[PDB]
Amino acid sequence: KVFGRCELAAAMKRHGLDNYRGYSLGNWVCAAKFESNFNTQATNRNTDGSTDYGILQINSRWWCNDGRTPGSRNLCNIPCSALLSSDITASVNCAKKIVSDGNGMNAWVAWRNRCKGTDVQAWIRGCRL
Repeated sequence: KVFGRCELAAAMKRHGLDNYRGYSLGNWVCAAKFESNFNTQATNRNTDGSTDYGILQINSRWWCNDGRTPGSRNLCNIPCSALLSSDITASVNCAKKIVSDGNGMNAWVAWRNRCKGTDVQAWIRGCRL
């Protein structure tokens, strides 16, 4: 599924991401835009054999198990395919564990590179939340 900006903002809010661990809703919508461009089915292979999955591009080396990644830790305890669902629940539950890991949202390079320090509130303006 390709989410529209406001539709995603609404869904992440309902799933409790607004201000979770100190990050306002806009950070999350911004990270999804530059990570996957709002697509639940995006995937990306890396040089180390891992793959990034779904709307928040969660990596198979530390977080989910895809059965083909050397060094897998599966810290969210979930199959990587559950993160490609049109329902963002599994991705949100795992994102919550990743951000509690001590490095906040720096876990997402696109957030780091394109959202951190900008007016992330731009991402939720115009939406009826």
